Amino acid sequence: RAEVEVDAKTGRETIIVHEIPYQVNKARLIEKIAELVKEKRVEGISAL
DNA sequence: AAAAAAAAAAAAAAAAAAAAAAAAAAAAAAAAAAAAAAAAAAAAAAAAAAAAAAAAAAAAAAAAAAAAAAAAAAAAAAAAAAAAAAAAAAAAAAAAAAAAAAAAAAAAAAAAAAAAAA
Repeated sequence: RAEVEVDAKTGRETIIVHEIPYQVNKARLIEKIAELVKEKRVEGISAL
């Protein structure tokens, strides 16, 4: 589950992951996302 | 686009380490008595020096313990086999100076934003 929320005032968007798959570690997922951002694999991640 | 290797799921096998608390011993590093050793003073037994002397090597010569000869017999030591102790020769090594790659601070300047003036 992953929506794309947009604030009323500013146009900047955010992705909110409500749920994750089965037998997936949340900490390892976040570490993988951070590694992808540091290695410039994924483009457009402002924060995490 | 093919090959190869990591990693993660869950039941299995098998291990490892840090501290507290008291009382005794064992290493290991220091002050501090205590005695060799060394520098620099005065001080005092020994060599010198000389005259004077008498105790032991020479010399005669007998004789009595001796070192070579003979014999028998016992068996220490030497050289050849093996089997251990203990030391130079040579090579290896762990920290350790040298080099190279990544993290944090820096401001110049502008995009976007927030806020307010007339």
